Amino acid sequence: RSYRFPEGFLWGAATAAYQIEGSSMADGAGESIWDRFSHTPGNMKDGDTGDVACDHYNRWREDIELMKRLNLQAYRFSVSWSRVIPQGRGAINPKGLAFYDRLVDGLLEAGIEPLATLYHWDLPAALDDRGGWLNPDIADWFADYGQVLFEKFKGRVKTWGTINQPWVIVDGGYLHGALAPGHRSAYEAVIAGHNVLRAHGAAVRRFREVGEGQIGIVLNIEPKYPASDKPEDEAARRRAEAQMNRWFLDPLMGRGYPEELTDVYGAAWREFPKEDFELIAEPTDWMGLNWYTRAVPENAPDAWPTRSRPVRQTQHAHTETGWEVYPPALTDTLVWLSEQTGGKLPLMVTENGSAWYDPPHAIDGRIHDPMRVHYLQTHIKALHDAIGKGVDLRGYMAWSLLDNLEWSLGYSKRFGIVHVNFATQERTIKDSGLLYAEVIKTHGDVLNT
Amino acid sequence: TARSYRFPEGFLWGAATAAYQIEGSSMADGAGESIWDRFSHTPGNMKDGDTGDVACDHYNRWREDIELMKRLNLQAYRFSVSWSRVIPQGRGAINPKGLAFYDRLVDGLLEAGIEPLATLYHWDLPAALDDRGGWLNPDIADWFADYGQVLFEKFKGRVKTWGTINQPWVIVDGGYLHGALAPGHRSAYEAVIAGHNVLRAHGAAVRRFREVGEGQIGIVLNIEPKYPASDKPEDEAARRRAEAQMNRWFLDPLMGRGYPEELTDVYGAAWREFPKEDFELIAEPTDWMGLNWYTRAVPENAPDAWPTRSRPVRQTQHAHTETGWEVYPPALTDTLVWLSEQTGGKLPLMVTENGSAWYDPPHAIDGRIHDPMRVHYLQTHIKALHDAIGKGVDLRGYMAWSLLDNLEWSLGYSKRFGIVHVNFATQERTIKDSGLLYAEVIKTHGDVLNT
Ligand SMILES: OC[C@H]1O[C@@H](O)[C@H](O)[C@@H](O)[C@@H]1O
Ligand SMILES: OC[C@H]1O[C@@H](O)[C@H](O)[C@@H](O)[C@@H]1O
Repeated sequence: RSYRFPEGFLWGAATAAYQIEGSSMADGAGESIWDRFSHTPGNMKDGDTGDVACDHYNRWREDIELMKRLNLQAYRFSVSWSRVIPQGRGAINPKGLAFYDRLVDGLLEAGIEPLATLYHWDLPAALDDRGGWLNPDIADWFADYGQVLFEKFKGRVKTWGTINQPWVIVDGGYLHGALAPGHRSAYEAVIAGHNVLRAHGAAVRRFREVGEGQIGIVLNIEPKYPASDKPEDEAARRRAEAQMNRWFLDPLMGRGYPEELTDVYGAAWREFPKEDFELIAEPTDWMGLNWYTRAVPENAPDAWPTRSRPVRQTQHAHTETGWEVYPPALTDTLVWLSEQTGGKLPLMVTENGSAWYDPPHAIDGRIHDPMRVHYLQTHIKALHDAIGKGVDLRGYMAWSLLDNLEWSLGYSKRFGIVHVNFATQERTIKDSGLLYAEVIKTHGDVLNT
Repeated sequence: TARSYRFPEGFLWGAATAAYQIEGSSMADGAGESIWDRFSHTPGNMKDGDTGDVACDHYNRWREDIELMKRLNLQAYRFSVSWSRVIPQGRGAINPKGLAFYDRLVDGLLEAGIEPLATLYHWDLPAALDDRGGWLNPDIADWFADYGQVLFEKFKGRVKTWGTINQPWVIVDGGYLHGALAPGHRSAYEAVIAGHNVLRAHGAAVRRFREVGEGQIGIVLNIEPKYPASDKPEDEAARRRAEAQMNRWFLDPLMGRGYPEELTDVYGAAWREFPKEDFELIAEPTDWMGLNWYTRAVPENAPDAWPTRSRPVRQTQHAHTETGWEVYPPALTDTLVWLSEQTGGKLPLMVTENGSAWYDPPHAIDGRIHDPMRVHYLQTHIKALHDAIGKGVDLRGYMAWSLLDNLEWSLGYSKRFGIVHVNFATQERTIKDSGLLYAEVIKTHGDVLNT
């Protein structure tokens, strides 16, 4: 078997602003929802915050050198809205925007394609105080913010993501409250999901007016497999699938919301103006897939609101975040996504990776992470399998370039292919990163044998 | 001591309720969704899954309840208006059917000889405004003033005593700091901002009342006095933090004293400085002030008890109500003296809520409800009011919380504060022994308490 990838297939690594940057008040940056959330007791594992993180705002030069050592062809990163427009709407902060301006120039100088994400979960607190994703005006606030970046980086950043993972934003931030802004309401979740979709479409429209390049959304899909042949379990599987995988994809594709959501959300479900769905389905140029695992849901009448719960798949390895390792499901998901998007929408895996225990410091200058290595090589082979089945896949970004703050789980969950000692800020390339650099250099051939 | 309890001329006796706790009919006649409609229909938030969807069915049954007021000899009825009934989206269109309910209620009260005492806000923000940030959005002061105007004009000459905000501390401490009440946020950052905007909204409503209203307007504060747990300095510092956060946070800015210095210690990095013009707005002169009072606390140091780092020491020497609150009537006298001092002695006060929760059976027994501890609480706390008047406090009335057993917010129907029992299975009302005594207190203007 040859694992050589297609001509032009793009290899990179990914991060997010709050998870790596630190410097939360630097250069006139505004407060974000995560600045508040992480400083509230009880919310974060071990009381961890992103105040320092990987100190990447100050260490970006060294990190670009690391990218070159890994042979990266692209770097996927998010822009902190609060840095650029501290009050969310109104005055631009030139100092905060300058950080991204120098970063982007550094990447281009290194021969690395900059892939920017507008929103990776760090709403400015000033907009949260005005209702955040619950305020329908956020579509316009978000389009205006996007315009700042589309214009500033015109001709430099050519591949743009609007929203990273609408499901986590809404399920975590509004439905269950495990993530900022920490609300727990089905009523709110329904509305916030709708405004996230509208903001995406408004940003795409603004991009057509002023931008240059290709724009799209980034979704996470967690494929749902049958727990049994019982009808009540199939219904549970459908509910879980509708709420997690189809909630955003169907309206993006012009199919309206899944019918199952009226069952899942009950009296919290709402209907919206027709014109909203035209906005939401504004044509995009590509779509990103964030992918990590599958689930096997069974009926669970007390598991609000989907009334489903995953059955632990004890036959397989599980990561430190408790996610099953099952590479065939990545191939299956790419195939499904290709079917659902009509097969003519270019796809990229914009995040894939795995968390395993690593010590807090390098040992003899190394970090040996054989299960992360195994996950990496088996999932990249699964990608190649998907390409062989007609999926128009154009790139792969490893989550993550660096160990970082895994949101409410804190620094306890390491996804980096490069280790960060959070005490010293020393970076150490892990064995997974060493392998990945060779996958890129050989364009996959290293996996043959 | 030979003690007598006749009250001053014109001292006003009544009972109090709040819209969400009694009305039911949450979607009737064009009413808009409120934050409590959402909160109560979210699993885990309410004891037993109780909601206000029906409550005491007062939206339908209000005429019966007015007859009950008459049997109690009430001179006044303190009630709240549901914002989202009157202005379903919080701003914009006024709902005439929703406003008509309060219109008929006010006329019914006047015809019965009962003074209507209306509260603009008793915790039921329209959900359309919560979706725009609710008390975190500075524009809420203006939205609230516009809502006030609708009522000030509609009831001009009929409702003459007005309350703006019922208990800022409960709204913010419960709704934004700890999340136990709607809208269920848990953030010191948000609590600091919400408290400031609740104050600004009060000030804006008073300014609007000066322009379009007729009568007397004021805010209603809850105070829970904090007493020393020990002689340890760490416990006195804890007492000061608890007292600043609960009792002075709102009162000091209302009186032009700024925020308590202790709040920088309690809220730390969540604390914010605000523009001077805001404090001008907050301190807009009022005509009267309401005190909601139930109990005291004896705080000790508790480093893990966020954010005040204090916790109450159980006072096992005294009775406690079903809500776990100590029964200690001298602290009512003490608080009224303190509040009089801390308002300069020139602001008329009324006790706008006072009362107690005790177990009652779910149905009347031979047409009665015998509630001797609620009777005890009532008569000893009314005496304590009289003691405060004797110390020079300008107290002008007393409203019993509550006219009716009702939905005790997130504690549900399990905590009964009524002087009238409600059988929630049948909607039958039965005046309790506490209500029967109260009726005689009013009739005798206190004299019954002598014997
Ligand atoms: O949970 C692991 C990762 O999941 C991804 O979808 C998110 O975009 C990352 O921010 C996150 O760290
Ligand atoms: O908790 C007992 C009572 O406290 C009062 O201060 C509130 O205004 C009522 O709504 C509540 O039922």
